[PDB]
Amino acid sequence: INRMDYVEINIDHKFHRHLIGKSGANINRIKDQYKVSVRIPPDSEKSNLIRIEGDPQGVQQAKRELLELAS
Repeated sequence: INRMDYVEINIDHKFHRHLIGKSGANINRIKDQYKVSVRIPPDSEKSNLIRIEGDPQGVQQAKRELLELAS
């Protein structure tokens, strides 16, 4: 019960690098701000897809927040 909720955002453009910033930082901003687990998967070819997983609404909030703001 409770487990951990996850979701993948269909990304493509240079979102990862932009998000991770220098060497990955934003991933922590949300992971802490939204108490979620946002991770940027490297090595891409055709399409991109970030992995987001948390528990409370935070995971779904940060998820949609990225797909929209993608800050």
